[PDB]
Amino acid sequence: FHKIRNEDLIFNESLGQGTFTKIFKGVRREVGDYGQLHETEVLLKVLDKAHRNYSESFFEAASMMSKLSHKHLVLNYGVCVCGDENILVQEFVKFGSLDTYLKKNKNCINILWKLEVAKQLAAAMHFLEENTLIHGNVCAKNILLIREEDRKTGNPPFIKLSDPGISITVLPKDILQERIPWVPPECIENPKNLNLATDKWSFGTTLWEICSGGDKPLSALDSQRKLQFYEDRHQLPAPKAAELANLINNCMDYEPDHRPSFRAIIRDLNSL
Ligand SMILES: NC(=O)Nc1sc(-c2ccccc2)cc1C(N)=O
Repeated sequence: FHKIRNEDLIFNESLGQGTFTKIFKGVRREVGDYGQLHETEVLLKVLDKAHRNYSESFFEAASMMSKLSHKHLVLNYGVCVCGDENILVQEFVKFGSLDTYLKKNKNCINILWKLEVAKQLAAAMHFLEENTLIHGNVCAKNILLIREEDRKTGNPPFIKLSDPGISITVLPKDILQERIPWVPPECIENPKNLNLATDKWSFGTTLWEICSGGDKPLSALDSQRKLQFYEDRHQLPAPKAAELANLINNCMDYEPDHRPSFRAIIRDLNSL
């Protein structure tokens, strides 16, 4: 990672929290192309000092997103490790994360919007699958809306996939259980089972989010009941707008080897 000096970063408003992290809008002072000075809006992701022992996994998550370059993958600008800080500096996305956007805009998001976003997410995941690169935490909170839909210009929405955060392979078991049904059953059984098939299951859960207007699947179940949901081999209920429910369930296959390739997922989406 490129090293960014603390003196070149300004922290502004809080944008929320992730697992052992706090996120802020900020400004980065930098020399850009042609030697021009810029004050660039950035996303500042800060690892909690209490959890500094996760720094390796924290940065490895972002390293994963920068191994490859792709129009649907969030840009990392660098890191700031001055003083006692562990900070990831990323591109700032004006419209924020997709979970919040879905909850706030539930009434004006139709089937075609959901289908377009699903196709773009599947394109990003196909690129990762072709590169045999595991993401490990696909969810609407890790999808960023770059551009809103604009029917006046026919322009679709445009999304990017953000980094997965600290890996489920090192997180405490209680956090993994609270992350059911994004974390697949085989990873509840053994977090070292993390594999490309993991991301197919979590993609299914994320499509359910996209189709459910901000709702979180199984939110009414406490951790013990989420575990039993997997033990009883249940599937999620179909979203009220159920156009993608069969795809969701085919992706959330309890047999990892039976989950469809992202090429097949894309073909299915294109058939609708
Ligand atoms: N890369 C990036 O910008 N990530 C962003 S921006 C954002 C946001 C923006 C405006 C109002 C409220 C929240 C949230 C998050 C996130 N969860 O990552």
